[PDB]
Amino acid sequence: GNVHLITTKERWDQKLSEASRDGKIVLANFSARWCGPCKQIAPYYIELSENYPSLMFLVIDVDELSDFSASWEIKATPTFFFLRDGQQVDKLVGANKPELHKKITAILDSL
Repeated sequence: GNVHLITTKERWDQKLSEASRDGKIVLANFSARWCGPCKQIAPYYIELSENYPSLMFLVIDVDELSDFSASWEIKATPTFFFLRDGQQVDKLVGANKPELHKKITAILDSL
């Protein structure tokens, strides 16, 4: 059960601490419940999370964390950030399955 749903600024702040603790890169999926391209990739994202234990997979519910989201300047859903210690290593706007998988692949070998 490797995708964590973030609903609170405290739970975000906790999970980022854990990943830092363990030298994991955080994949954050800023997405929405009633969002069609977000539903489209949601099972793929769970499947990815099973296959890549050295990434911490988060989903950020943008309807719930609306202020935190404006702060990350979310302009479309889903939006993905790869974060190391909070610094963006990469970013993907949209449910693009191939592209997401390629970014995970690239961040994994090298960083």
